Amino acid sequence: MPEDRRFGYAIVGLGKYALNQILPGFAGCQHSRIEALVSGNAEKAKIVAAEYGVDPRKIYDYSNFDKIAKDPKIDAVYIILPNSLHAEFAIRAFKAGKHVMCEKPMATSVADCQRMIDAAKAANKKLMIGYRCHYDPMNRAAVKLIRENQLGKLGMVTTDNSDVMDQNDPAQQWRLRRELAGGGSLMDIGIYGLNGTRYLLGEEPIEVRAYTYSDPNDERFVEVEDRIIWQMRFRSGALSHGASSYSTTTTSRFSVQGDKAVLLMDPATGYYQNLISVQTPPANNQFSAQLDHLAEAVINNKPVRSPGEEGMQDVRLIQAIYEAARTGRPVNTDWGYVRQGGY
Amino acid sequence: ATLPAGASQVPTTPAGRPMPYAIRRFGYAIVGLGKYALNQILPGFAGCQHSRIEALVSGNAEKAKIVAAEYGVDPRKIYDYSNFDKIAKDPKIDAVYIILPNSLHAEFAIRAFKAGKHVMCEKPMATSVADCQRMIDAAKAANKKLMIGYRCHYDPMNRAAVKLIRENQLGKLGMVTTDNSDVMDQNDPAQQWRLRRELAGGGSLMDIGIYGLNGTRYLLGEEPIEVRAYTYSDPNDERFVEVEDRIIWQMRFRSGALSHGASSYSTTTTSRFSVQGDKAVLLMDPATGYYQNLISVQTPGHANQSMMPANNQFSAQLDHLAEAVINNKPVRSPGEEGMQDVRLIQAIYEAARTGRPVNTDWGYVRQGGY
Amino acid sequence: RRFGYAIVGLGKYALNQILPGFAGCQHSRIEALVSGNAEKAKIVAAEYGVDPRKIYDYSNFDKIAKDPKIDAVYIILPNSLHAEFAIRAFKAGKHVMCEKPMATSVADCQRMIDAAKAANKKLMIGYRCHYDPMNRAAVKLIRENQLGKLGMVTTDNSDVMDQNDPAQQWRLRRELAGGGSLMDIGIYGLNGTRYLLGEEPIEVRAYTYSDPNDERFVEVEDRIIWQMRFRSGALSHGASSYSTTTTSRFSVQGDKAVLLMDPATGYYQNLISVQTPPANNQFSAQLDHLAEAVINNKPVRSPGEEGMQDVRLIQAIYEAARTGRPVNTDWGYVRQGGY
Amino acid sequence: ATLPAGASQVPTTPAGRPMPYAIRRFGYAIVGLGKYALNQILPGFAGCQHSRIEALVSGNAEKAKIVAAEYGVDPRKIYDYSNFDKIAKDPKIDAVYIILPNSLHAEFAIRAFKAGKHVMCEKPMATSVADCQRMIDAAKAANKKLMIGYRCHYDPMNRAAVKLIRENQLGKLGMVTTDNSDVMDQNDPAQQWRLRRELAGGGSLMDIGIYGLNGTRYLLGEEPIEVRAYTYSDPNDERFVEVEDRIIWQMRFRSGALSHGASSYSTTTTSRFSVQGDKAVLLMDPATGYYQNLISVQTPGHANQSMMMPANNQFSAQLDHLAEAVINNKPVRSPGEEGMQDVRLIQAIYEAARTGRPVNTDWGYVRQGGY
Ligand SMILES: NC(=O)C1=CN([C@@H]2O[C@H](COP(=O)(O)OP(=O)(O)OC[C@H]3O[C@@H](n4cnc5c(N)ncnc54)[C@H](OP(=O)(O)O)[C@@H]3O)[C@@H](O)[C@H]2O)C=CC1
Ligand SMILES: NC(=O)C1=CN([C@@H]2O[C@H](COP(=O)(O)OP(=O)(O)OC[C@H]3O[C@@H](n4cnc5c(N)ncnc54)[C@H](OP(=O)(O)O)[C@@H]3O)[C@@H](O)[C@H]2O)C=CC1
Ligand SMILES: NC(=O)C1=CN([C@@H]2O[C@H](COP(=O)(O)OP(=O)(O)OC[C@H]3O[C@@H](n4cnc5c(N)ncnc54)[C@H](OP(=O)(O)O)[C@@H]3O)[C@@H](O)[C@H]2O)C=CC1
Ligand SMILES: NC(=O)C1=CN([C@@H]2O[C@H](COP(=O)(O)OP(=O)(O)OC[C@H]3O[C@@H](n4cnc5c(N)ncnc54)[C@H](OP(=O)(O)O)[C@@H]3O)[C@@H](O)[C@H]2O)C=CC1
Repeated sequence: MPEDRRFGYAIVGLGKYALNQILPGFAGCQHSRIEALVSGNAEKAKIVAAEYGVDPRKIYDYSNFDKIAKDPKIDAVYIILPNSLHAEFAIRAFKAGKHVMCEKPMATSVADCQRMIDAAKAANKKLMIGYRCHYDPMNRAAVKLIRENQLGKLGMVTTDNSDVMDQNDPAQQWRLRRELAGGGSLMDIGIYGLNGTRYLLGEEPIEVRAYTYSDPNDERFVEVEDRIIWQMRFRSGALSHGASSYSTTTTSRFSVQGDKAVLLMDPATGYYQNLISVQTPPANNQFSAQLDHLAEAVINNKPVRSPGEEGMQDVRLIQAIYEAARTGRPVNTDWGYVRQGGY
Repeated sequence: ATLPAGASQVPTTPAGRPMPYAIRRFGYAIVGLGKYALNQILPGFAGCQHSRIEALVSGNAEKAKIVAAEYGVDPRKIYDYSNFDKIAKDPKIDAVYIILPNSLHAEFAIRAFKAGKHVMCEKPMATSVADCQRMIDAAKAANKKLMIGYRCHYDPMNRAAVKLIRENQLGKLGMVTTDNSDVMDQNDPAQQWRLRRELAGGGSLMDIGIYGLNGTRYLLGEEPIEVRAYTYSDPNDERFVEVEDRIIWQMRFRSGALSHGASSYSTTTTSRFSVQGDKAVLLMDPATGYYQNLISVQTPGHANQSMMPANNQFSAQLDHLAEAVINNKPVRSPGEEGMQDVRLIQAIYEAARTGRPVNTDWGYVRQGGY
Repeated sequence: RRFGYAIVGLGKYALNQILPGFAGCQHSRIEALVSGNAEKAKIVAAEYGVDPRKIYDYSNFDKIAKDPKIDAVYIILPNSLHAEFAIRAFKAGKHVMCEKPMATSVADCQRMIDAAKAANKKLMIGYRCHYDPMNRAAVKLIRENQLGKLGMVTTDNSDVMDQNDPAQQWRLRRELAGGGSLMDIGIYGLNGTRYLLGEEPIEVRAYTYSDPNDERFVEVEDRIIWQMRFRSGALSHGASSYSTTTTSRFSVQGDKAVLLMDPATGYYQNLISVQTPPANNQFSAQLDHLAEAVINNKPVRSPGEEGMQDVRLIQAIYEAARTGRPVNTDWGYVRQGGY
Repeated sequence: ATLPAGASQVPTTPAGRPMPYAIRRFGYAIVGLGKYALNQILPGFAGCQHSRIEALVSGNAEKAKIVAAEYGVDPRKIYDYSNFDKIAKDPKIDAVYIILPNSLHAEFAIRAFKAGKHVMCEKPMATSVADCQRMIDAAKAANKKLMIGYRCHYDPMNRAAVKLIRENQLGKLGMVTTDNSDVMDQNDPAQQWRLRRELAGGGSLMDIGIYGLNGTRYLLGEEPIEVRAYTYSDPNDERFVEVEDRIIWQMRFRSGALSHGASSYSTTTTSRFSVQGDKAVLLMDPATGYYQNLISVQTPGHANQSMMMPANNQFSAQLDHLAEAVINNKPVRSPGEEGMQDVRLIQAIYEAARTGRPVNTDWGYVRQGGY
């Protein structure tokens, strides 16, 4: 519902996602509000502040970021910086006594994910990873009918997530630098397929195989991978195969095959219009629903559906896939992860 | 094989970065946030080239609240059926898309024209011929375009059917057959306006039977000059106590062609058109579905040919009015076209009511062709 | 091969589909021929291997009582001559198989049922669709209630009438054909709506139109549309045309699902389809039904009565289209044995 | 205006009438009266122009008799597997169409060629890369054409997908995805030839995944040079004691395009192909159905643009294609060579899944004629 209030957010990094999807996302919020902005660009932030009606005194840069602990109005921070920088600021945010909303991927290494979780506990503050698909009506509906056994026993999941990378786009420049992104299309978007396969099935992969290829003559992939294909096996016996691509156009298509029916999501994880059907032989926008979820969780002191642990699980699975792709051997992933209150 | 300058220059420590890339000159005010608007229309915008959702109008704030969020409409532009006219103050709103129950069509199109906005009204146009007239007049007085929502007029498949017919692929036309139906009540008798005479203006014919009537017309490329009909409903069915369930109507055209069709409110999904000529027979099934319509041609002796974007009807419809305005052109589904269907449906009820043939040759002229 | 057949009239259905149809029979054979063109008769009798010593004509036709090999006769002549020979053939001890429409009047149809009972022989009307695998399947699934309650049936049967085709010519003459498209091909839809619904029409309405300048319809009608209501409450609208190309489409709408038959009543390739929100060819099954019935002391699926019901329902439809007023048809008719 | 000339003149009394009106120069010998032959092929002859059902070859006189009658087939042209070769006599029989379990293909293609006949053989060509060669050689000998039944090669929709790709509408190809699946009856599987390794030569990959393999190839219009794969079956599902249930395969082409696909014997029907370019994406769903295949082209920024005469006649077109080729000294678009390539690749794929290592397939198979 429109009119917002309570929970106060500090947006960090005025980039493509922050400005195109997140800030506009408050409009449909019931508890969340843009209280402050953190940016290394005074001029840009000054323009954003005027637009969303943010008190210009609430514009911090990356150096004085920490001073936000002095403002009770700021309840949480939403980190929308490159991957490599997620950990540092989530941690600095916790030491400042704030809750953290962090975008995906959680961090560029599993150790950092853990440090983030440790810092959160230490401060007794919640850590939520920005998985919008966990609050998307369509995606939830899909998860519902699968739980209501509408597809039968699940046996084959297929996913594909792609997008052409444009080196001129500032946002896509750091995605091509290994240290900033920590990986290629898998880290960036293949993660949606990986994460969806997991919640669509309601299980964890116990084994993984992968392969990756990139045109050695393409300047975009000198450091990170363009296309990568991973195949997984689950305890239930369900199997899956998906890929990510940085050189083919927009694709967000999932498929779940059961012996009763087949589910088709496509677009499956887009920003606006997702469509899902089933073939046999009324809701707030994911962006708004996510922002207010952390608000709800904090205000009503109840668990978040996308906890730091969840973020960690994906990164760890991605490092296993990267390893499989590297050795060309199957990688054991049966390490006992357990999902909080369900997928 | 070197990394692009941009990428390499990106700093690894936190740093300020440029304004990001920012991932529709005709504004619409959607009226009635019901089944059709929410499932077909609003989503239809995503594929438009000139239209966009500028404001909503609903008898349910919460509803509007959520919806405006989903589609990104400024929450201050959520009107009700009272301050509806205040829309006259907003210049961003170029047109109005009335998607309310039949009975309230004319009342809201007129007010809309009074607020200087162009009007897109769903079908059937109105529940009386006279209200149709009223709507047309309000439009011309306010010098604004009036369009009726006949999506099939913007469905590639249907247009492909009209094309092959106009190229004489079927030969002289002799017999058209249509059938359109769906099962009504979902455990809700008097709670369905469609089953309320005062709200719907009619039964299956006014709601889905109109597809067969309009279809027969644009397929033959001509108007009916004579009509006959018969209607029947099980008298022990609460659903049909006010409006009809099944009605069958037979027509004749000035070219000598004939047609028989029916609509039903007690039978499963059906959308089938059939056009017979002396060379071949055309078969559309689904003929007026929402996603993919299929058409087939059968010439004696030869096999059965299927015919051949092919779906953008919802989008095609929204922009058509938009373009028409922006480019000072005539709409393909003017108010007069809607008034024709309503006038014939009236003749049909009269025929079904008296059990005789009703003359309908009043010379309606389809502007711009079918 | 204990059942012999005497084919009368060497026309299209006769040669194009019936004789070749014997090639699949398990209990029947083209015992002898009957024609008014011995020449052609020869050519034919020759091919199918028929003793030219049995190539009768339309007079010596009676001799058939002599041959004890000729169990039954199969008439394939114009409608106006169906009754004549059915009886001429009954007063000879031979069972009868007449083509549709049974006759050109309800009266003659009755005379035909009488003569049959007098010669203690069986009378079966040529309704191939009564023995068409695809058609029976449609009926089966309806009985198994796959379509739910039946409420709307749509039928359309058409073919362009050529006035230079032999078989066609008599179909343009009132006295010979006894009506137009409804009598000749529209009957398939009528009879179909009946065995598909599994009931009879109590009320009938119709309208007919023909180009006043087209010489093909000076006595018979080109197009006719008819609507009917049944006891159960189901309705139906169909039509037949003599000026539009081939069409054979039936549709049965229920509240659970819709059945589509298209082609519905063709000679082959018949297709059916049901949508929700390996037996012998019809031709052979038919001929070998009469043979089987008589041999095993059993009734025929297509009784002479069943064929009389259509002639009566049609006269009613012609009456309805004549007065533009609805006609009552609730006359108790009871399709014995099932549709 | 009154009754026509000859119309108005007809004895309203019995009389003599002239011979009635009338109503395919390539006879066919359908071998195997099974589900496909009976529900798709035979009925499919209806729309042919040149092809015809000349003879039948069944190991079941009953089944054949009726079938023969149904289609108006000479009841004297119902052979069996013993006297099958006798068809050599009858010249009205231009070619044969083998529709038998996989293991029996090579054997009858060969015998038929030794009868001076052309051969139409269903996929997969044979159960071994070896037998495919024996078939090709056998055909080269009798100077007759050999054609493998890849109907999608004649499906209007599939051809359109291929055409739009060749017109660079998707741009440079980079990722292809395929899935083909169907639930194999789970009632006494020991009685199904698809569940018996010696009769099928493999599980889901040999029976339906091959559609994915083959399609990936003609959509890209190039051959894989490297292949990878994995497989797995529920060890307690009696259905898969000799053949695989599900198998996943990844491939790489010289152009650098990649692909990932799978086939399944335990999941509801699926036939979906997707071709991702740098300019747009193509989705086919259904991609290889029996009736109407649908294709859509998703292009960046713009919405989902479905792509829609005739378009429903793959069987006919396939039957006549073999007719025309002969009738018009020209080669078939689906030669024995093209079928061998799939069986070779499938073998490569099965070994990939076994060893667990990539398998080089860069063996130089050129597409004689185009995809
Ligand atoms: N979950 C999802 O649906 C999506 C999530 N994202 C995630 O959001 C995050 C941001 O991505 P996106 O907004 O696409 O990235 P952009 O580069 O558009 O925004 C990056 C922002 O972080 C800032 N920043 C600070 N230091 C640096 C540095 N060295 N390099 C780059 N930026 C810096 C800047 O804001 P300032 O200039 O104000 O300092 C900058 O604009 C990522 O983690 C990404 O994966 C992105 C797209 C979709
Ligand atoms: N072109 C096409 O293919 C189709 C056209 N239509 C036509 O569009 C119109 C809308 O149909 P549809 O959305 O299915 O109908 P619904 O009954 O689902 O929606 C009707 C809406 O108008 C509103 N309204 C205002 N007053 C009333 C009232 N007294 N009773 C009920 N609703 C009221 C409500 O929304 P709110 O709560 O915002 O006030 C409501 O949701 C009809 O004219 C119909 O004939 C329908 C389906 C398809
Ligand atoms: N149920 C079905 O699928 C079909 C049924 N029919 C029915 O079959 C019957 C035969 O029709 P059809 O074969 O098409 O028409 P035709 O004229 O081609 O066949 C009728 C045959 O009976 C003869 N005949 C005897 N007297 C006359 C007469 N005075 N005028 C014309 N013919 C005469 C002929 O044999 P000869 O010259 O050898 O004496 C002759 O050609 C009709 O009653 C018709 O409705 C027709 C087509 C299909
Ligand atoms: N391209 C396509 O769309 C399809 C291709 N296929 C192909 O067609 C071929 C057969 O498939 P399909 O029609 O489904 O198979 P079925 O199991 O229904 O066909 C088996 C047929 O071959 C015969 N046969 C001869 N010897 C044997 C034996 N040892 N065991 C069983 N049958 C035998 C039979 O005919 P009789 O009883 O007359 O002896 C029989 O009915 C296969 O190569 C398969 O790949 C199958 C389906 C679709």
